[PDB]
Amino acid sequence: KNVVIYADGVYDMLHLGHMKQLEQAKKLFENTTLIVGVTSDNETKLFKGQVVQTLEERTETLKHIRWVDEIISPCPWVVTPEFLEKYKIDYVAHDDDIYAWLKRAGKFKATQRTEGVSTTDLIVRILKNYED
Amino acid sequence: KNVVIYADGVYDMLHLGHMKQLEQAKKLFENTTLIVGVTSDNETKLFKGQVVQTLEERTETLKHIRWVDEIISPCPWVVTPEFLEKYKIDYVAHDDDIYAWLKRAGKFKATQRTEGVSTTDLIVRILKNYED
Repeated sequence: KNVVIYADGVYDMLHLGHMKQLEQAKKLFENTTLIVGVTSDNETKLFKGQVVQTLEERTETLKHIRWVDEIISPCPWVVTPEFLEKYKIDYVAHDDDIYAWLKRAGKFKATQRTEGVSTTDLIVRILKNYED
Repeated sequence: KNVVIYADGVYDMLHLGHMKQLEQAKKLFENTTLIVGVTSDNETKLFKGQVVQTLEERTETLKHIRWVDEIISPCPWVVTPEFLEKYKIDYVAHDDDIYAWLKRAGKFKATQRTEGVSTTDLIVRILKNYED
């Protein structure tokens, strides 16, 4: 009855938006194991952009999140069919191309982001108290 | 066999230091219920200092932390003996006066902070990439 969900990301400077996302994947089914993949420093900087925390910092934080059952850190950047078989992964969970092959196979479950709850956005708020 | 631990705080802009603290209180004994008290906006601003997030924002985040069993939000600012009886609290967990009465009663368990892992400190890091 148990379903293995896989969600990867940079998880840089984790915030309420990341957590609602992980909650969502976790509760995709009654009985799940959530595996989270944490992208590597060099690959994030190389393909995405600057990263603020190290793999170790981003990985030690995830460990405290209720919804997170297992962590793969670092995780590969691109998900392959072998990766799925190797880890017995039933669904990949991600926001919504590079995921078409997963949707063709019935193996893609979309999750949604939540605008606003971002760390960055809070520095702003700290700053209004000294608006010119 | 189960022990009720109570830890309160502002929990403003939650970081790895808050989480290791909550982990610590939670694992004070084999069988615990961790109750967390989240201080109110006006009382924090009034006694401590500026707070960045609202009670609601600080409270919705705690809800995603593995170690957190129950939340009292808002919680009173000063812990009283009645509060303990009302909630059947066995130990108050806090870093290390206003807690002497608790230590006299065997009811105070100290927890430690972790310097460095602070949000603030990370804005700094983001800023070195543009050092003059």
